[PDB]
Amino acid sequence: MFVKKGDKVKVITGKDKNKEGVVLAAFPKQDKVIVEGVNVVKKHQKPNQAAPQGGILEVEAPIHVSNVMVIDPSNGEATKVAFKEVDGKKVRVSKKTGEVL
RNA sequence: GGAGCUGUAAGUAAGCUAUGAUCCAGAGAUUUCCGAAUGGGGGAACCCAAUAUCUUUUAUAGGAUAUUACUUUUCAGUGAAUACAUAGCUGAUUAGAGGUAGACGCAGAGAACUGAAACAUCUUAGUACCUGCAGGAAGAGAAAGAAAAUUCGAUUCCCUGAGUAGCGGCGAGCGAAACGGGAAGAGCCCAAACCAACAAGCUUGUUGGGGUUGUAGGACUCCGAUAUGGUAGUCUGUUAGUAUAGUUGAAGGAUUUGGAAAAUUCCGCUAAAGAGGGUGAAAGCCCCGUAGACGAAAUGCUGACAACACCUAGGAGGAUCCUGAGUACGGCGGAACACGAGAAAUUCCGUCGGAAUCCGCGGGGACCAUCCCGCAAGGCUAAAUACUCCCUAGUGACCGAUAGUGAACCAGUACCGUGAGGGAAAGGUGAAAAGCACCCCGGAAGGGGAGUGAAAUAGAUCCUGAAACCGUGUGCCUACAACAAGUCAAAGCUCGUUAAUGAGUGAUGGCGUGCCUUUUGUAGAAUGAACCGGCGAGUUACGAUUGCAUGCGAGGUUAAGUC
RNA sequence: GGUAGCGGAGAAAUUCCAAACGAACUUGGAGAUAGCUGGUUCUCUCCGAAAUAGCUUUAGGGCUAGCCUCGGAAUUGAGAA
RNA sequence: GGUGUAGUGGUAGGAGAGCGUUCUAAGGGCGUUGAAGGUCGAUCGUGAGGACGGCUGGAGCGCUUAGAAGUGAGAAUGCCGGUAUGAGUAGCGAAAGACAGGUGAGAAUCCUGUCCACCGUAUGACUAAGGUUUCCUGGGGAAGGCUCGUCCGCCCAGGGUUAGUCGGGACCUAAGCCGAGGCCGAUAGGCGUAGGCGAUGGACAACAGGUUGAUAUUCCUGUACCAGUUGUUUUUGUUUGA
RNA sequence: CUUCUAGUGAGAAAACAACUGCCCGUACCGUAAACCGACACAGGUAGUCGAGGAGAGUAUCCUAAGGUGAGCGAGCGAACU
RNA sequence: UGAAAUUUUAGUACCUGUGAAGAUGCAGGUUACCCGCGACAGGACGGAAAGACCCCAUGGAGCUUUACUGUAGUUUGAUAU
Ligand SMILES: [K+]
Ligand SMILES: [K+]
Ligand SMILES: [K+]
Ligand SMILES: [K+]
Ligand SMILES: [K+]
Ligand SMILES: [K+]
Ligand SMILES: [K+]
Ligand SMILES: [K+]
Ligand SMILES: [K+]
Ligand SMILES: [K+]
Ligand SMILES: [K+]
Ligand SMILES: [K+]
Ligand SMILES: [K+]
Ligand SMILES: [K+]
Ligand SMILES: [K+]
Ligand SMILES: [K+]
Ligand SMILES: [K+]
Ligand SMILES: [K+]
Ligand SMILES: [K+]
Ligand SMILES: [K+]
Ligand SMILES: [K+]
Ligand SMILES: [K+]
Ligand SMILES: [K+]
Ligand SMILES: [K+]
Ligand SMILES: [K+]
Ligand SMILES: [K+]
Ligand SMILES: [K+]
Ligand SMILES: [K+]
Ligand SMILES: [K+]
Ligand SMILES: [K+]
Ligand SMILES: [K+]
Ligand SMILES: [K+]
Ligand SMILES: [Mg+2]
Ligand SMILES: [Mg+2]
Ligand SMILES: [Mg+2]
Ligand SMILES: [Mg+2]
Ligand SMILES: [Mg+2]
Ligand SMILES: [Mg+2]
Ligand SMILES: [Mg+2]
Ligand SMILES: [Mg+2]
Ligand SMILES: [Mg+2]
Ligand SMILES: [Mg+2]
Ligand SMILES: [Mg+2]
Ligand SMILES: [Mg+2]
Ligand SMILES: [Mg+2]
Ligand SMILES: [Mg+2]
Ligand SMILES: [Mg+2]
Ligand SMILES: [Mg+2]
Ligand SMILES: [Mg+2]
Ligand SMILES: [Mg+2]
Ligand SMILES: [Mg+2]
Ligand SMILES: [Mg+2]
Ligand SMILES: [Mg+2]
Ligand SMILES: [Mg+2]
Ligand SMILES: [Mg+2]
Ligand SMILES: [Mg+2]
Ligand SMILES: [Mg+2]
Ligand SMILES: [Mg+2]
Ligand SMILES: [Mg+2]
Ligand SMILES: [Mg+2]
Ligand SMILES: [Mg+2]
Ligand SMILES: [Mg+2]
Ligand SMILES: [Mg+2]
Ligand SMILES: [Mg+2]
Ligand SMILES: [Mg+2]
Ligand SMILES: [Mg+2]
Ligand SMILES: [Mg+2]
Ligand SMILES: [Mg+2]
Ligand SMILES: [Mg+2]
Ligand SMILES: [Mg+2]
Ligand SMILES: [Mg+2]
Repeated sequence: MFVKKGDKVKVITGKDKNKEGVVLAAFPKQDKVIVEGVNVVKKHQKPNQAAPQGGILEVEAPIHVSNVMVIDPSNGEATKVAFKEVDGKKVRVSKKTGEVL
């Protein structure tokens, strides 16, 4: 996928539109990704999970990769990603600015 | 290729990964046992060996490795009745077995139902089935031809000839070929005569040279040339390309509704990319892609180049020699030719008889003569043609879960049968499991809250949720009535609609024997339907003919085929 | 263990051959053939029969004619009462 | 378009004109401000049929023109599915059970006890075939059990089959079968010699007791036997040679 | 298996000690609810043992060892079968 | 605990008559308050089996013979070996 673990991304669709967070986990096979503080769900968990209350836990659920855009670290704004080889190494490049990664 | 990964498949647990994992492509290694199965056996996936080497034990037992089936080819050694020998036996060597792709090809053998309105000739049909052999194609193929326009010049396939010529209990039916137009195109090798070498027993076998034909050719004898061209040869190299992974690949933000925007509105932007797919609803500009550009370490495949290899001669004379024998052909009996013995050619098989050979031979649909055409009894040969089990990329006025493959799902499965064999049913929560923590009744199941969700009457028998069938509640009617159940008339009561000279129910009165099929005639005591739902029957191809329509009109029109 | 369907076996009954044997079972030819029975799905408008003759291995089938329907041509109008 | 005249039952069947369904093309549209579909309504047309509104539903679908058909079902003792009727009816598959206690949410049906009753050339004890885990232990009550079930030959989880001597193989053969060469035959193959396979037969060394929840001539105890190897000792033969 | 020689032969035999001896089956049901009958089916299923009194007896009745009370019951005590 | 055959929908009387000639359903008259339970079997030409008897089809099959046409075998001759 064009987005990678640890990236800073902006949500461009969904209830969490315009939010921005770091990518916590990536699932290329599902073409999905998890962004901290994005698409949080209340989950009714029995206490069988080493938590002696079970409770209603809060966890981020994956969102489709197409619904996020990588944040330009140099500019702080979301942008599309091109691929340019720099000094013999292929890297991602911001189409808005040209900055790497 | 660059960040996750340890399948479906969650879960725990333990781990791997920028020292580049998982993943993708080429090559390679390992690849238990059964299975042609092949050391022997055997009720497949098991059992028991011999030989040689190694290994465990003090040693026997035990373990590993290698070889050991049958037949064919070749060689060698041994070796009977029997003397020589052969046969047998031993060893080595060589190449076969079996399966497929339910397809396509060739051949052996080869039905019946059916049609003929019966049936035997005939037709179904040389089809179905069985068997052998194959190749990527096969088969055919280089004239003892087609013709008689005078010519053509291997074969195959297509259009046409033509439903014609013909065949046929002259019935039912079967049914050509040549000419013409096209796809593709290619020609070559022996036997023989003759010469040389070799061995034996002047000829007689092997090898080599020579020769490959019908306007006759070759040998042979003279001359002159030792060239000119070609190939349907090679794991020979070089080169180019291509197949099998990949890389790159433009352009959008807000606004309104909404859980969610791609939808609406407003302004923009890209296009060699507005094919398509996905994304929380319908996206040219979010993602995967698309147009375009680029890319191969390794192995295949193709084409070119070279290399090697192999074919390649002209003219003149005939005196003689050669030019495919148990063959051609004939009788008899069958069969194939559209042609069923018919006047019957031509071709093939079985049996018997049985030629000529260049002044020769065969054919031109009995046969003879003339003329014309050709030269059998030897072999090989690419392309055009046939088919798709498979792999890749696509396409569809093709199906959309009773459809479409039997099989969208762990299907040739479950199940049935001794066996061959027969053969199902079964797709959909939600955008996302966020798959209902906690509480209450209950032993649980299952519910009621409370929560998740936009929606839970989307709660896993989960999208939608029809009808039959069942049940609850009730507006009206019903216990003196004989009812194909309705229809026409109608009081009463109840209710207020697509606002219509309304709706529901209905005491009571009149009339009135279902639907379908098949019948002269059916309410029929003739037939069929238990009910509901789904599925379920004049279609297509090629021809004939008529109507209608269009174009052209004494003209009309192309078929195959090429782009 | 042997005998297999154009067959086997039969102290013989058409008796048995995997719960139906005057010719087993399965697959294929195959969608056998059926002058026979059954079924054949929407609507309205115009018109509207026949159950007869002849022949038929023909009689509950078929063919021609007769009767119906649609289109067309032409007439010194030929039809009906 | 108007007036007039006439006509307008109908099976087989002929002619004409239309409705509706799926899909294709073009144009023009409609849809999370809710499509298709479902359901209700007292709506429109001459007919097949067409709208409109409410509710349900949640993503596709009309309209006009033309085109193509797997294009219309009520019947085929049609096929498949579902559900009725008979009907809370037949049946619940040879026979003896009773009570007390226990367990349990729950007991005629499970466990224990007592009495009673049944079989006893069997309904007892061994075994071959066959079945193939049904055996034991601990749980369970969804489904199966013709009732019930706390229970089971059911379901879940673990566990269980110990051989020189028993049966079979490393032993033998009968019938039958296979069959090197071979004989025969359109193909395929048929038959068959040597040689093998093949028991239901022949040959062959261990028995008693004990032990577990489940195995026992298998494990253990005791005492044996059969075949063989190494070693020690004592014998005796070394080629007129055991 | 026992003999006979043919062949083969330098080592054999006895006692004792120690040691070796492979593969498959082994559960369970088995005149049945576990097999064949679609069923937890009144049928079929080879062989062995199969006691006592009376008795010829494995007949018959009642019993031993041992096993079992049959997988719907409770009432009532009509017709009819 | 829990089926089945059957089943066009049924609010499912009698007599006489009528009718495809043997009516629960049609005509006339008569009878009959509504719903059941236990019994019987006259009818629903009751259910079950597309009658086997009879006829028909230019159907099938098995069998017979001095039906027709063939044919395996058997035999005889010519001919090849
Ligand atoms: K084998
Ligand atoms: K194929
Ligand atoms: K025939
Ligand atoms: K006929
Ligand atoms: K060829
Ligand atoms: K023709
Ligand atoms: K005829
Ligand atoms: K030459
Ligand atoms: K998106
Ligand atoms: K798109
Ligand atoms: K290459
Ligand atoms: K002929
Ligand atoms: K010629
Ligand atoms: K829903
Ligand atoms: K009601
Ligand atoms: K009335
Ligand atoms: K009848
Ligand atoms: K008999
Ligand atoms: K039906
Ligand atoms: K029922
Ligand atoms: K009922
Ligand atoms: K238990
Ligand atoms: K034995
Ligand atoms: K045992
Ligand atoms: K006695
Ligand atoms: K006794
Ligand atoms: K019981
Ligand atoms: K009683
Ligand atoms: K009685
Ligand atoms: K009648
Ligand atoms: K009766
Ligand atoms: K018969
Ligand atoms: Mg083997
Ligand atoms: Mg016929
Ligand atoms: Mg090949
Ligand atoms: Mg792009
Ligand atoms: Mg936009
Ligand atoms: Mg012929
Ligand atoms: Mg001849
Ligand atoms: Mg000739
Ligand atoms: Mg002539
Ligand atoms: Mg000539
Ligand atoms: Mg070719
Ligand atoms: Mg569906
Ligand atoms: Mg299907
Ligand atoms: Mg709903
Ligand atoms: Mg639903
Ligand atoms: Mg009265
Ligand atoms: Mg009253
Ligand atoms: Mg009649
Ligand atoms: Mg009926
Ligand atoms: Mg008789
Ligand atoms: Mg029988
Ligand atoms: Mg046929
Ligand atoms: Mg639709
Ligand atoms: Mg249809
Ligand atoms: Mg129906
Ligand atoms: Mg009753
Ligand atoms: Mg009982
Ligand atoms: Mg007795
Ligand atoms: Mg048990
Ligand atoms: Mg237990
Ligand atoms: Mg029960
Ligand atoms: Mg043999
Ligand atoms: Mg035991
Ligand atoms: Mg035992
Ligand atoms: Mg009368
Ligand atoms: Mg009467
Ligand atoms: Mg009436
Ligand atoms: Mg009857
Ligand atoms: Mg009949």
